[PDB]
Amino acid sequence: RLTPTMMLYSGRSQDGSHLLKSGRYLQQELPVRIAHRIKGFRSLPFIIGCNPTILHVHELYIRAFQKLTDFPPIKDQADEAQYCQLVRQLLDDHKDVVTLLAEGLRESRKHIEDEKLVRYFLDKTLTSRLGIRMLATHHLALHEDKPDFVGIICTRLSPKKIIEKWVDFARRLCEHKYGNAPRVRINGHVAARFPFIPMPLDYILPELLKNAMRATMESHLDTPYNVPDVVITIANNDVDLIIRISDRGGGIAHKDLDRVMDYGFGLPTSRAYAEYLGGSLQLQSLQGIGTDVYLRLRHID
Amino acid sequence: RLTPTMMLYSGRSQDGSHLLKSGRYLQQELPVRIAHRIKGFRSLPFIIGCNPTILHVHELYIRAFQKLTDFPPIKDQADEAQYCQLVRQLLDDHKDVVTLLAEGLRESRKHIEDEKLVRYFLDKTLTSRLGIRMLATHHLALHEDKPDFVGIICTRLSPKKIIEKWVDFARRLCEHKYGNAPRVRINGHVAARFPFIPMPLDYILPELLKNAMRATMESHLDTPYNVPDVVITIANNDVDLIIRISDRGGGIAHKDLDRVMDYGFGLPTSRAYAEYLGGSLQLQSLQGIGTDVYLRLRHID
Ligand SMILES: O=C(O)CCCc1ccccc1
Ligand SMILES: O=C(O)CCCc1ccccc1
Repeated sequence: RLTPTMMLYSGRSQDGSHLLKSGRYLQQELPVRIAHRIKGFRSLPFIIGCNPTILHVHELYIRAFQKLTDFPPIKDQADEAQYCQLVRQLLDDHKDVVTLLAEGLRESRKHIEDEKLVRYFLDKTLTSRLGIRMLATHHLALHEDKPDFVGIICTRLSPKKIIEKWVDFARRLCEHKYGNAPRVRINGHVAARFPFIPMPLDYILPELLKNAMRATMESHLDTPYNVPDVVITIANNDVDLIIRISDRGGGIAHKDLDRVMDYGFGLPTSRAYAEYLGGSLQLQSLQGIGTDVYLRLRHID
Repeated sequence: RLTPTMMLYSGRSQDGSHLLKSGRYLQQELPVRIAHRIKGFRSLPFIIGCNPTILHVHELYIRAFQKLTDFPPIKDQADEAQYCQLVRQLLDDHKDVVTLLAEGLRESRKHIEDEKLVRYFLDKTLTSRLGIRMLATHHLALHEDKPDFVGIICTRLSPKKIIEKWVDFARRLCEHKYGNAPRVRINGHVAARFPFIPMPLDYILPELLKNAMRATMESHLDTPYNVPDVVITIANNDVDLIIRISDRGGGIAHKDLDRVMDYGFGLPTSRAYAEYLGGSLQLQSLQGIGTDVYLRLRHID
């Protein structure tokens, strides 16, 4: 049910009176959360906030906020229904945002004086963005009749099965560039099943696997046909879920340790999403051997 | 040669004129470093600093400082020689100190109001103590004719060989209580050899192995004859040395995470020695599976 500063509705109605309360809530919350993001764009240093791409994303939000406010209060099913259509448009229009931001800010490196100030902007924007798209997709999900799912929430989610999905996805991206990809072994609580929201995992994991596999391959150019396995370990307790990802790609060099976590661009975002959801994302480099990555995600309650 | 706030002499003389400079330095430095420790005892909260055991250790230092100052300047070989005899007495008299402290402070738990204040006292005392005993033993070591050793410094130290020593030591302590002990496998840079000082390792390692083995055994009471291996990984680069110690003893429970690193009593001391020498000691608990421990030690220069 609950989430940081927001609620994901666990409710059921044969007549769909839950979709009213859900949408009624969404229409109260969404505009507020968007507005907070607009203050954040306004607070940007002039020099940066002026860069056209940043300025475009800035506009997108103003547009979204207009559209949401303009939409009239929901008093019946048909309202809610057409509301869903908006949320769909919005989700599609903002789908490339994180990319735009990245380039908006890449163009804008030189004029960057205070780093902490932007890293904060990004964290607050990218994560606050997540929460929005989660809350939105949860709602749309309430219309689906999918089994084992209350909204976007799995009732019986297997960490193993979902890691495997992202593995095949990552193996493929990888094989294509290097001709091979490291075998991936998974141990620990591989039979674990429990209520959870795939969405966060759906961003983060392919990030970590892409790295694990990239580093592994990049360090064995001589023997791409025989590379050390990527070892994933799952630990499920009553507090949170840990997923450790071990690679043997010589680890992140000492100098790069600072630079790697700061905003190639995928780890800092993953750390942010993790912290946002009451979890974390820690690194252990073993220079000369490999890297171990620890992702913790709080259990839902 | 160098060390934090102190120098370990790399020098050679057929006539032993190095033992003069060495001792001349020791006799300048030792009294200063002891005096700093006495200010630390004086700064203790009255209530604690009054506890007889703390008071005894307090006295020991005053005694040591007397003895060192009283000893007359070294102008010849025979001076230095009898100086060595003092340092030997001192090293023996202060050998049980860390234990005394621990009990001095255990008796004194109730009257503890500011924790950070004592944890700091301990870190500064135990580590500053290390440096003293290192500097002292280095000197005495300069008299030995041992090959591959300049003082207490190994010229060709194998992390593997030294871990193995502490493993056999830990296996034994362990087998005695549980009847078995986990096999220990070592990977990574197992052929690494390089200049180093065994001493720090000689404290720390048996600590970590004792834990790795304790946890492993304590979690497999049903099958002590078949327990998951302890996996040690060595990573040697040009900056520092990493030793990772992985166990499968279900890890440190969430609640205990805070308590475990604070002053059973062996980890906090190990973290302190590590930091002191420009290294660190990090933990990764995987609740339900095990713990991974990362020890970094700067390379000598
Ligand atoms: O996703 C973003 O970039 C910002 C959110 C846009 C949006 C709002 C409400 C519902 C759906 C989407
Ligand atoms: O070891 C301690 O507890 C404090 C050091 C005592 C000592 C001083 C000089 C040389 C040898 C020993």
